Amino acid sequence: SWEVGCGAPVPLVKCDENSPYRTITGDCNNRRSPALGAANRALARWLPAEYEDGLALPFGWTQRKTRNGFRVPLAREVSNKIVGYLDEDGVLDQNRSLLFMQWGQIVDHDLDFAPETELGSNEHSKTQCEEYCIQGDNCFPIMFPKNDPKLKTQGKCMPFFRAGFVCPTPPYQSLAREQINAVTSFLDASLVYGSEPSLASRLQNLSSPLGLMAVNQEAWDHGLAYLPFNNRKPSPCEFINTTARVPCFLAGDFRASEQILLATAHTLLLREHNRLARELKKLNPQWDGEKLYQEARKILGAFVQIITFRDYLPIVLGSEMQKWIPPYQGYNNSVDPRISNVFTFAFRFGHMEVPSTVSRLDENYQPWGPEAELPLHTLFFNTWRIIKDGGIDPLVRGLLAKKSKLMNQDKMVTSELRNKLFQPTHKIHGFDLAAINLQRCRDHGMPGYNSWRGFCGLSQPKTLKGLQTVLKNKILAKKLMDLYKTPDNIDIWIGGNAEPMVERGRVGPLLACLLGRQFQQIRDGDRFWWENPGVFTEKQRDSLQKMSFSRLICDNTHITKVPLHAFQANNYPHDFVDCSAVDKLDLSPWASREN
Ligand code: HEM
Ligand SMILES: *[C@@H]1O[C@H](CO)[C@@H](O[C@@H]2O[C@H](CO)[C@@H](O[C@H]3O[C@H](CO)[C@@H](O)[C@H](O)[C@@H]3O)[C@H](O)[C@H]2NC(C)=O)[C@H](O)[C@H]1NC(C)=O
Ligand SMILES: *[C@@H]1O[C@H](CO)[C@@H](O[C@@H]2O[C@H](CO)[C@@H](O[C@H]3O[C@H](CO)[C@@H](O)[C@H](O)[C@@H]3O)[C@H](O)[C@H]2NC(C)=O)[C@H](O)[C@H]1NC(C)=O
Ligand SMILES: *[C@@H]1O[C@H](CO)[C@@H](O[C@@H]2O[C@H](CO)[C@@H](O)[C@H](O)[C@H]2NC(C)=O)[C@H](O)[C@H]1NC(C)=O
Ligand SMILES: *[C@@H]1O[C@H](CO)[C@@H](O[C@@H]2O[C@H](CO)[C@@H](O)[C@H](O)[C@H]2NC(C)=O)[C@H](O)[C@H]1NC(C)=O
Ligand SMILES: [Ca+2]
Repeated sequence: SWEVGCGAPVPLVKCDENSPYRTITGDCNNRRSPALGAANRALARWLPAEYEDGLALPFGWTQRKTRNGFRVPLAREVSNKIVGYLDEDGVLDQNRSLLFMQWGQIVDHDLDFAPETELGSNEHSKTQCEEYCIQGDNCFPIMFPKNDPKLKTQGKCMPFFRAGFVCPTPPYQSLAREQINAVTSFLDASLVYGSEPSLASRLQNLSSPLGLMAVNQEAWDHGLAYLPFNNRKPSPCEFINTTARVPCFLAGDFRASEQILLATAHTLLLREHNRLARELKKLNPQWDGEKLYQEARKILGAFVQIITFRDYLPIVLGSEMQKWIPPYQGYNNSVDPRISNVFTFAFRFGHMEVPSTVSRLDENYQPWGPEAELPLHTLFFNTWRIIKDGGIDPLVRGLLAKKSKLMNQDKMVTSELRNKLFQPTHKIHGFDLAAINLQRCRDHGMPGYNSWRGFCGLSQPKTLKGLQTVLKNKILAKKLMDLYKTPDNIDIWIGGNAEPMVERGRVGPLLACLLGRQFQQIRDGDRFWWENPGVFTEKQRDSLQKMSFSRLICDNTHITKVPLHAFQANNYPHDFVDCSAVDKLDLSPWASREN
């Protein structure tokens, strides 16, 4: 017995079989088991879920049931006590560009999404939850602690709605609650093309057979493209400045306009597609609307994979890279490519990497104008700033010249995300990403810190002093222990991120294991991995290794000076070489001789 069946509410179709192109939904990747890795199926479970009532109610819900004989602390008090700080000076990561943070978020959005539950295209629950903090059904309010300033000016709580879950929607039972992943598990650039057939089509330029992706028709950027605007009303990017009224952008992933430096990357990517498609059409003039589309689309997914495995992972895992992700050896059809529920929390380490301001630089990399640097919190759902204040360039240069925040145990998440986050549904810039992350662990039913330590074959501290040694911090260890009473109860997000960093890495032992594990699996489990023999020819592969994030900027914006290594901290102008000195992608191996 297994319950095996539940293959209900999800998009299904026919396996094109032998087709050299991925499906949009990720179906048909694994032949013997066609729905592994597909958008709209449950997050995988590496360990059984731990819910309050065994089946679905999160810990903290019933105000009188303990977890291990103890009351779990309030998300927001774990925030106020451990995650907060006030001094931004000293905080910058001395050897990582602001693009280090930015790439983690693009990869993240390619791999996982647990959407909120709706049940109201009008309903008093999307307002009985915000107005009265009444816990009930999918309303699971983040209550304020006594002494939280936010009591004085905001209300009794921050509203929060539980995540969606497989099988039906309505009030549900039987099995443990399993959250949905609305995105494909494969590094396949789903964030650019969509994970659904319908959204995928809307995105395309289908008025002409050049296989181009739709581009905004209302605004231009020095004759270079922007993403289309969204039909969607109401529109939070609009609500952010009623005078400007500039809507959010339409991309293959819905979160694209969360912040300005993420809308920027989306737009460098769309631009890469269209570029690829024109170039390809020149070489092979008989190719197709569809054929141009898929071929450019296959080059792009190779891109996201190569920069990810070659440039970004080696510097997150550090010395632990070799031990979790060994060198590639071929597609293994038994490896399970599905993104695990815990990964979507482990991958939240990047939160502690976001700094507090965003800069715009002019052509010599000098402060563009008088209001160059801005508080991150005015940039949530802000598109009016790209469109009406210089477009993309001034904002890509800041990504190469400025630095990510460094995780630090006494400074974890800047207040910009911690006190001032705009959620695209509600009205204020007053949410807290840290508390939300914690409340979210609980909703998704996560095993505690020791469970995962156990999982990764690392010691499990049971006492103050043990916790002190693992964390190599006396004080942090003391706060955690005062809020939680036992390490067994420490939520994985805050435990994972509290560990000191492995050598040359930017996460700890627990985090290197869960990430390292996930990445090995999605590479080993992907029939379309770029080095998978028979997916690109040997000469195409040789061409694809020369790609770099720098080139991408050269070919797609008017920046003429860039770093060679783009994730490392780089000083202008010593570290900046001219575009000409940067290897170009040689598209000639994609030539198709008819006779
Ligand atoms: C604003 C937000 C960011 C930048 C200023 C930001 C950044 C990151 C980075 C750098 C990540 C990894 C390197 C990363 C991972 C994931 N985040 Fe994201 N994030 C901002 C805002 C949010 C919000 C709001 C959420 C949702 C919180 C919730 O639980 O409802 C959020 C989530 C995630 C996430 C989980 C995705 C999923 O599977 O649902 C990451 C892996 N971020 N962020
Ligand atoms: C800032 O971080 C840089 C990130 O890698 C680092 O430079 C890199 O140092 C590592 C070893 O710590 C080396 O790893 C490389 O080894 C050779 C390149 O010579 C390659 O064959 C490997 O695949 C791998 O890339 C490199 O020597 C170097 N890598 C790069 C990309 O240049 C700097 O040392 C850091 N700066 C400081 C002072 O901390
Ligand atoms: C709402 O969005 C508006 C932009 O679409 C923005 O107003 C704009 O911003 C500044 C003023 O702060 C102006 O920039 C400069 O414009 C002219 C040059 O042509 C100068 O002479 C001015 O002195 C000024 O420095 C924009 O022109 C201005 N535009 C309009 C129509 O008001 C608002 O700032 C946004 N408000 C919020 C709350 O974010
Ligand atoms: C779809 O593609 C066509 C072909 O590129 C676009 O039409 C061109 O767009 C630009 C900007 O308006 C102009 O040079 C011409 O108006 C068009 N040129 C040709 C060859 O006709 C069209 O804008 C694209 N549509 C969308 C929605 O992005
Ligand atoms: C592909 O990976 C699978 C999945 O882990 C491997 O299957 C294992 O086979 C080994 C022998 O090498 C056994 O020790 C394990 O108990 C098996 N585990 C599972 C989960 O099946 C397998 O090693 C790999 N196959 C190839 C040819 O690389
Ligand atoms: Ca994907």
